[PDB]
Amino acid sequence: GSSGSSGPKAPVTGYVRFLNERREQIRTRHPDLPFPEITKMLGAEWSKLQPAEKQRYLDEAEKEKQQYLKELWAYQQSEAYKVCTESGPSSG
Repeated sequence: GSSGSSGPKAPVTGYVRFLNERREQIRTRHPDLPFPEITKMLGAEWSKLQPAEKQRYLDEAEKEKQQYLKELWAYQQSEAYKVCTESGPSSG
């Protein structure tokens, strides 16, 4: 399999991060509930979350983010980025 395309794979925010893992929990229980049927349920939880989990989740999406960030510019601005099987601009 191949991952990553047209730049770094934008990581899920802190609000979605929790929904990502949870999404599975539901699927197991309601294997019939579609996409726009499972998320609608989790959402409610996010609001009924604790002052320790909700806050953390948001933080967990901070450290990781950085990684992606650098994978957006640190890459775009690199010899490998310019150097390619193309033709045209050649030192004038």
